[PDB]
Amino acid sequence: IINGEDCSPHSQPWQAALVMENELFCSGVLVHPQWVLSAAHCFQNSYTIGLGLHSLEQEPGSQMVEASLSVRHPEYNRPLLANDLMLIKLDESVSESDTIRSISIASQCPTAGNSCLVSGWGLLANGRMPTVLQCVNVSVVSEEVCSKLYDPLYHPSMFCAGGGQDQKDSCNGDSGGPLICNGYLQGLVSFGKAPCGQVGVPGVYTNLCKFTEWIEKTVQA
Ligand code: NI
Ligand code: NI
Repeated sequence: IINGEDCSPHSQPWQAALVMENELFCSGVLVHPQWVLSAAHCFQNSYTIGLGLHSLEQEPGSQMVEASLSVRHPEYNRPLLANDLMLIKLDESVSESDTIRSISIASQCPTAGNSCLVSGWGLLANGRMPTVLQCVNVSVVSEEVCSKLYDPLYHPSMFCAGGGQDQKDSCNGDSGGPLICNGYLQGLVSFGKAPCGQVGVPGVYTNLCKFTEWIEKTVQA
């Protein structure tokens, strides 16, 4: 996370850490006690998912869960970089707590100007990993602007957020992480232009308002 602050501990109880070989590579979002929503490009053959966390590895009530089952969106990367979402089925349901809670997905598609929140353990402005979960606010960008600077990769499965002079943005490690608007999960950290935090270049997020029916059906199967 670029230019953010240490999260107030367990303020984001839906944050799911995706680790392999004792190393974080992506994040995810708890949308159901046995289901984690993430970016399709965070796909792995098996998952080690950390819940109720703030530091990594340390915190009680925290759970480390196995996951051998995930479902990328059938149209992921068709066209290029589009439909970047997947669902992970936990081996065991999680018992929700105060530090582990689910969030619902926004029905309404994103609104230009809305100040939203994105969280993760991604790189900082200094280029080094944090020890504490990072939060930061970015504002949704109008479609015309989002469509024109990301031509020809712009797709309706995408919406832009951030790109302000405050240089607040998500980066490597934040992938698959949540974009919370108005208490609802509005998007997933998908991609941007390198480097992170460029003025005038908003981050691109998975437009979850377009997959509510796909997500539901996948969970019911
Ligand atoms: Ni704590
Ligand atoms: Ni990524």
